[PDB]
Amino acid sequence: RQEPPKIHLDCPGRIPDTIVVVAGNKLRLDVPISGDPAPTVIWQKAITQGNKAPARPAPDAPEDTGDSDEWVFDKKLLCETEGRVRVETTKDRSIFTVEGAEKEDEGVYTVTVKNPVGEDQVNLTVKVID
Repeated sequence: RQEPPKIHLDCPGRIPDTIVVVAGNKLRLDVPISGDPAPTVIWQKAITQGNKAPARPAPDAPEDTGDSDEWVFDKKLLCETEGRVRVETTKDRSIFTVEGAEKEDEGVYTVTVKNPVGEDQVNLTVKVID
């Protein structure tokens, strides 16, 4: 009995989902969203490797090491550490402010907004500068 959730703000409906930091610096990200009063914007991460349905991308065997991820095995439940990353949802929007977004955080992310009326999704681009 509220408003339909959506990745929109007041008109252009364009959430600047872009978290950037200078490698080990205090970064703050603010993005307005729909939903009322407070929706559920979960900040998800994306490594664009190869999953979900099938796909026929371009054959570009890129030589590399392939060791950016790790063996988390179970599900990482401890997200916000004591002083590593702080992600909280404001009263009517999502905020991504982390003071340690290193190369391990760089890559791509997919934030999802949900509520009792509906749900939406979007991609967040990250970039750690030195």
